[PDB]
Order: sequence, then structure tokens, then C-alpha cells
Amino acid sequence: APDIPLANVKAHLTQLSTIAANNGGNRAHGRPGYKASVDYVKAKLDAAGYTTTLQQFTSGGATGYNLIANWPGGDPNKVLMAGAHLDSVSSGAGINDNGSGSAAVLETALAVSRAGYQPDKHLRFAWWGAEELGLIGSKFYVNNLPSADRSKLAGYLNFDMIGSPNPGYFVYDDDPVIEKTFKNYFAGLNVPTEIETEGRSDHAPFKNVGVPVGGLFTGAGYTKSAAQAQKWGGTAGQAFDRCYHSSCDSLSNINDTALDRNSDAAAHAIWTLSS
Ligand SMILES: N[C@H](Cc1ccc(I)cc1)C(=O)O
Ligand SMILES: [Ca+2]
Ligand SMILES: [Zn+2]
Ligand SMILES: [Zn+2]
Repeated sequence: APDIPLANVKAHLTQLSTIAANNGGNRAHGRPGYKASVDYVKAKLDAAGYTTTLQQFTSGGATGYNLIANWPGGDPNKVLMAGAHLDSVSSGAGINDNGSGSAAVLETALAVSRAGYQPDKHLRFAWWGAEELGLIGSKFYVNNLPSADRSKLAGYLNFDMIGSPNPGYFVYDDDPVIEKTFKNYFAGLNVPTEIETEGRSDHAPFKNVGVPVGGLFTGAGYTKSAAQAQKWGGTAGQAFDRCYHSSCDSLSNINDTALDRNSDAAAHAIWTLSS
């Protein structure tokens, strides 16, 4: 897999931050900052050669969107998906939650094109709408995915909050092959990981219908323990993300090392699991 350039990931976050500032301070469902986020991500993918689909839904009386990006080629009967919700709460720009996962998934998708990669499995990336309303976009996607296509899914990889400023390194303990792939990457860095327990994100609708899932998380409102600070640094007794769902979830609310490591791990897993 290629090494995902941290600066490119950060640049997507800068664009999402400006989009929020230009649209009332947020990127929330039903508000113009969300569709503008979709338009940014979609244009990058279209230019890179993806076949993109805007999947529209209505929730709360307002139109929502998922952005689906299929990399042409690969076995139609073995589809590997990776995704991240692209909406924020309305209090702020949602840069860690979840610009971080959105940007890492986008830069991984662009990296496939830059590398000239032809995965054996068909790759499909997703940016979900309305996660903050209760997983509404990912539920809509799974609910509208015919059973014959659901059975073609080899896995769904989720990235929701992966740049927390006081990070832990949590790996979902779901499908064993996907979990092993992420843990192996972190082992190569000599960075310990722990099982995610802090769940409720967009892998749940996939998990609940039997699709193998996994993912990465760096912590939210829970406090980092003394033992977690000893293994990962940062500040014991402070939240992993002190700006969770806040107006201060801005460009300053990112740990660059965690963002880099989790972006690189995302690419490692997508390459490994698609051969
Ligand atoms: N508000 C949730 C926080 C959250 C993220 C990831 C997991 I796994 C569990 C919880 C979000 O949108 O990121
Ligand atoms: Ca990197
Ligand atoms: Zn989130
Ligand atoms: Zn959230």
C-alpha cells in the first residue's frame, strides 16, 4: 500500500473547515455546509476516475445525501467497502468528527488512482449523510441495497474520529481478518492498540446484516486513563476529544500523528483486503 501523505489529508480538512465557515459554521444534515462537503469530495473522486453516485434520502423533512464512489473494475462478486460519515453536528465544523475519517477515506481513494491499482476485489467508498441523526444515511444505504448485492460485500471498513487531539488507538473487535489487518499495521509501527468499546457508527447497519466489518477510532468524550497515557502519551484525565460535538471541533482539534497513522492504516487495510 502507499504511504498516505498527511499533508494531503490535512488539506481536505482545511477545505471542509472553509466550507463550514462559508455555510453558517457547520456541515450538518439539511444545512448547506453538508451538500457543499459532498460536492467537494465528489469532484475530487470524479476527476480521479471514480464512478460516483449521489444517493438521496429524506429525513426530518430535509434532503440528505450519501456519496458512493465505485472504482471501475475488480470482481463484482467480491466488493470491499470503506466509508466515513461526512456530516457534522450543527454546533461546529466537525473536523475530527468526522472530517478526519472522511479525509482519510478520500485520500485513500485518490491514492488508488494515483498508484494505478487494480484490486482483485471491486472497491467502493462511501461518505454517509445524517450519521448524527442516528446513522440515517448508512441505514438508508443498507436498507436499499438489494440482498443480492449485500451478499457480494466482502467487508465494510469504517473511519469515524481518527484524529483526536489526545488520542488512543482503538481498533474494532469485529471481523477477525479485518481486525488482524489493522492490528498488524500498528504492530509494524510499534504502537499498541486497544479494542474499541466507546459501536454506534456507520458500520452498525452493515454488521447487523452479517457484512464483515472493522474500523479505527481515536476516542471521543471519555477520559484517557493513566494507563492509556503511559502507552500513548498525551494527558491522563482529559477527554480524548475535548471538543467532541463542539464549536471548537475545528482545524486545531487534530493530532497530526494519529491522523497520519490512521490514514496510513486505512490504506494498508484497503490494499491488503482487496487482493
Ligand atoms: N458521535 C459519534 C462518536 C463515535 C464515533 C465512533 C464510534 I465506533 C462511536 C462513537 C460520531 O459521530 O463520531
Ligand atoms: Ca503517511
Ligand atoms: Zn462521528
Ligand atoms: Zn458525532
